[PDB]
Amino acid sequence: TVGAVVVDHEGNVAAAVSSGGLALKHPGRVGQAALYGCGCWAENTGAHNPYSTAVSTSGCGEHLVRTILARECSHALQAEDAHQALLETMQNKFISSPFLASEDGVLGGVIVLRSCRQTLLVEFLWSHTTESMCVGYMSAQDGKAKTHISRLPPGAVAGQSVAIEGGVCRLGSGGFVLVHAGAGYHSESKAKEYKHVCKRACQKAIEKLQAGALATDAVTAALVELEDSPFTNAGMGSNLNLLGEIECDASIMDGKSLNFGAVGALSGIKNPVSVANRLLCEGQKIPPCFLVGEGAYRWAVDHGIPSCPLEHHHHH
Amino acid sequence: TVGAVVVDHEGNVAAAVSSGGLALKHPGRVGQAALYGCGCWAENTGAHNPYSTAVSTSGCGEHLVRTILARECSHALQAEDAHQALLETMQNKFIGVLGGVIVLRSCRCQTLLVEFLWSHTTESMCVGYMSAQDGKAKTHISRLPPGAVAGQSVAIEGGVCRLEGSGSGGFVLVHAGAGYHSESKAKEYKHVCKRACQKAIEKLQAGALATDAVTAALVELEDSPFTNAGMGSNLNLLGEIECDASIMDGKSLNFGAVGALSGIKNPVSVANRLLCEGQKRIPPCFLVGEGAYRWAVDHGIPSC
Ligand SMILES: [Cl-]
Ligand SMILES: [Cl-]
Ligand SMILES: [Cl-]
Ligand SMILES: [Cl-]
Ligand code: NA
Ligand code: NA
Repeated sequence: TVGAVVVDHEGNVAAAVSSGGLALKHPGRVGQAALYGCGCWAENTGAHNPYSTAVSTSGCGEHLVRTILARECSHALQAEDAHQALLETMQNKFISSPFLASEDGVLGGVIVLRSCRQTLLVEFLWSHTTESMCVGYMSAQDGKAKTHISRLPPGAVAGQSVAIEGGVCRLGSGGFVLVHAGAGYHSESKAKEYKHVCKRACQKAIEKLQAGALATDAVTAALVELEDSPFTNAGMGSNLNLLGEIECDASIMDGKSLNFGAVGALSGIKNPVSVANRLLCEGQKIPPCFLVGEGAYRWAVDHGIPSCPLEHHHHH
Repeated sequence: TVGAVVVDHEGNVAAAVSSGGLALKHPGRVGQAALYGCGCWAENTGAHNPYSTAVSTSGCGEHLVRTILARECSHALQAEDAHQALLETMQNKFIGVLGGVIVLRSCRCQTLLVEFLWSHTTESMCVGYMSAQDGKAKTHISRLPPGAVAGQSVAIEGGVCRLEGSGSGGFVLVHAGAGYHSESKAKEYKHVCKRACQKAIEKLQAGALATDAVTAALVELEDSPFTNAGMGSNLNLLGEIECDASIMDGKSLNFGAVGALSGIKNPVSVANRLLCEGQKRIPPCFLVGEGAYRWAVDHGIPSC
């Protein structure tokens, strides 16, 4: 699973998530990366909301769904202390959720940012209960993406302990991006590989922002790079399902409009996040926000999103 | 859309929802009746939840901004005044957007105090309800007041039911749709709600789980050609039926759901079967499309 969160120079936030789901899953199984409130969340400051907040999740899909973690994190981040709010959410609303009390271990990760105001104060954090999680972050002013394999400390137990880190950033046409390329066990073997795709994904988002793009288009450009890595379980290289076929989940949310787009069980499209973003975009102009399976493919093709008919399945 | 909520004689709750979705929708469009937290919710009392609560919602395709409706109603119903809490929630969310909800919350006092409500901003909503003690299902057509504008006002009514003895009883509240008022189809909506409640109670009285009872209710509601669910669902853009359904169990908190399901007579039966198998890698809780069809047939669920 891959994800990204973006804030532009005005405090407009966006979030997206893309995944290939569980290996050998039954055909048509849709997971967290497609589900409203679960895979990602983005919400600009407003009446109640003193902060703009963006969240993207990773790890065990079912664990993330049952606790609606992305939205839960965004609501907790309206509290004054962001570090403490996220840590308590991960401990109490995730690991200790009654919705997961049957589970022997709760496995998940999250990336967040929140901003508030002509200076923009961005706080960004990542937290995970998996052994590790690869992140990358970049601001348009620092102009050099930083990547980091966050690991659980010695003595921690994967699925029972929480790791959490983060930082702060004061920001024209700039902005800030944080991405992740998977939360689970890691191998030092392809650790530089995850770090490299995270760096490139940050650079693409930053370049989009520096060209005047909307937050949603910049977060989508980040996820396109993350998907395209043959090493990530999203887009190309997604785990194969029980029938040895590709079925992708992806979604995106805009903090300003609160509009949402999502695809589930999608095969034959190179970049699932692009269909999610096109659904969100076309929906701003009763438009659909969530398409699955055969109809999602046909809708993507009809809108000129690059396809792979040889990778598309349509069983009877 | 059709939905039902149930509480068994022990205070266990369940909820389910089933819909054909939006007429002429693009193929593969999945709506709220399939989405966790959105179409239905069921949660027994717990360390923060003083009431066992169950919620089923009905929408007219216009899904709401920053809204996970069934779960949000369940959380709001932890306040002391349930009527005010549902009213505030409907107002702060819908008021315009068209939709409706049925809810119940129970608590142990051994006796069970069950409060049940329905609320809509559509012109009308048909509901039915029944306790195992009384033995006669009651059906009713809820209307906006004279002079109200759909999407600019909220109707809300409900009742209170006391169950006791802890035999094999319970309570069920169903709805057959929130939408435009049809004087002509009113009798048919009331009759299917009647049959749905009776099936739900028959299950409870046989000792069944609350999820089996709420499934039996929705099977009846689905089968009516008048409901936009199962048989008679709105046809999509290509002239085909694609169904969404889900179900939640308040005791285990488990969940099952299908979206864009074609070719299966009773979608809620697949959602319930996904939940039941989950009770035993975590099994899938949400299947869509052809994979959902194949899974249903592979599990002996009748196709049409
Ligand atoms: Cl599976
Ligand atoms: Cl990955
Ligand atoms: Cl549509
Ligand atoms: Cl209906
Ligand atoms: Na990939
Ligand atoms: Na029907």
